[PDB]
Amino acid sequence: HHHHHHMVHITLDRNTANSWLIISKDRRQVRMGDTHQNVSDNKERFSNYPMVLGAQRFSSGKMYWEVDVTQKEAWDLGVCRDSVQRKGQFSLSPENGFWTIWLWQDSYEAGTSPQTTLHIQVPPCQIGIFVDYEAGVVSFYNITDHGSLIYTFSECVFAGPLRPFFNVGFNYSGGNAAPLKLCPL
Ligand SMILES: C[C@@H](NS(C)(=O)=O)c1ccccc1Cl
Repeated sequence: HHHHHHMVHITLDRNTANSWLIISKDRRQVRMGDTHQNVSDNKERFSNYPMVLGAQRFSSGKMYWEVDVTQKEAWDLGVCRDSVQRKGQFSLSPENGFWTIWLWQDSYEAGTSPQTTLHIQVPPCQIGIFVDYEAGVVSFYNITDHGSLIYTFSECVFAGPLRPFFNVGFNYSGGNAAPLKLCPL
């Protein structure tokens, strides 16, 4: 791909984070804590899952960023509507306002309803995410494999401002403590 020139500097929004997340001082890294991180509750926080949003809101244009997923066993990445549900149980789908891919139990899948199997020959250590608001496109790229395409959601019905979306995943196994990191431009 040649989308690199639409690079945007994403930072994480502490106020949206699940209460067990630890966001770095620079707001560019997030990981699972081993307990509640001693914050007040609020209506923005994802309650059921280890999720957080970027601070940036996008309603037009072309945007690109990259995320480091090195040595994680489970995560979700993409974009979502600013108005997505925060509390209780929900599935990641375009009907619920999410355009995402994930790693879970040694397979990669796109968050369609029902989910779509991804075909990745080189397990990625860094993921590129491209959003074209006007075109209704969200695309995912394998930076480890020379930028190869992972998945394109097209005919997207955003229906509102978009936010970068992250899930560090559970760490029941003791093998998923590593952070998500926003990679430098
Ligand atoms: C299960 C728990 N911690 S962990 C490290 O994954 O065992 C958790 C932490 C944050 C949100 C939901 C849940 Cl369920």
